[PDB]
Amino acid sequence: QSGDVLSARYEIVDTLGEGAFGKVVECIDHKAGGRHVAVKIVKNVDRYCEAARSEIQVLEHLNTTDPNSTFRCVQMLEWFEHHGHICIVFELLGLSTYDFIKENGFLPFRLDHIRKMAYQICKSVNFLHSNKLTHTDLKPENILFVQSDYTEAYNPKIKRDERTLINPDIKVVDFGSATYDDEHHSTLVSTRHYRAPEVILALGWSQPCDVWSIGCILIEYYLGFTVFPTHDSKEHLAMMERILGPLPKHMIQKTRKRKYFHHDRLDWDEHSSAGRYVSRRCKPLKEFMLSQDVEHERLFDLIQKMLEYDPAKRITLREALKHPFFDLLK
Ligand SMILES: Nc1nccc(-c2c[nH]c3c(Cl)c(Cl)ccc23)n1
Repeated sequence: QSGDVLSARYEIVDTLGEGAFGKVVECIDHKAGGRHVAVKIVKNVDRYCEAARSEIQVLEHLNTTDPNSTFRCVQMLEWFEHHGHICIVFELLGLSTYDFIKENGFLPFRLDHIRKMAYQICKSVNFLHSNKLTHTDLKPENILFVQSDYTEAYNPKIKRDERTLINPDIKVVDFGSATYDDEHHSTLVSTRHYRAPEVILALGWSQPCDVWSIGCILIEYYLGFTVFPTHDSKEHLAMMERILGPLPKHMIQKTRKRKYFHHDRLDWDEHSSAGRYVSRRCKPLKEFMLSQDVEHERLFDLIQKMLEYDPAKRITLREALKHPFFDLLK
């Protein structure tokens, strides 16, 4: 579809992203002096149409409450229909945090940049949480840099070139799954590696599932890889138990996912092949730390609080925003 024109002004010139829903494309705006925008074009299929309409309602709400994007939600500029596809026009951002990492060879982000990003992500999502919303699908692909311009220097530690962002400011995009407190809550939310245990065990969820997702994101920014390299539910839980300890008993008694359990324990053989895989790749959380200095212990203190098993006990983003890890921004 490169070369197509939407609503008589937007010429598609590139693909920015892609998904279940359809695609996001970079367009030239022939009616505003040729400067560039992003456009999400949704598939002409019911479930994606409905999500898109819902996204539009959330964006109108958010953009009216915070017209200047103080809280770092993406700004919708307009929306329209075109060959029965819903099209949402956004301010053009830069690469996703996922793509920047990949482009850098999976080198993790420096801790100073991680502090700034984490702050902005928690500030953004806390704004949602303050307005009776849960995002439900937070992940690095959905956090984008405002500008992804970088400098480059040789790093003798690693013996190769590396890219450092000029400006690490982010925005949160994709409100297609975002859910108000009083609306229907889908059975299964989130992308698997960022999915909270209440979701996996179908106990119901709310704002705390986003906090778990953020915890998972921050680990990835720090390591450059997931700690949950899995595509199977029961295995993902064995990995949790290896990194965080046993699942709380009350969660186990409440769940109807009885296939995952034997007596009141995870039905998991450590000596099986999958057992060896987990034992190889996963280890107690604090063992992933790359240094012992206090900045690192505090990041890890936050992470651990975000990866509390019981959503009732998990840290809230209002509490996260005052965590000591954030003081070097003051
Ligand atoms: N570059 C840019 N600038 C503004 C918005 C977007 C954008 C909004 N939603 C997106 C989704 Cl759901 C994906 Cl998967 C990829 C990009 C976007 N991207």
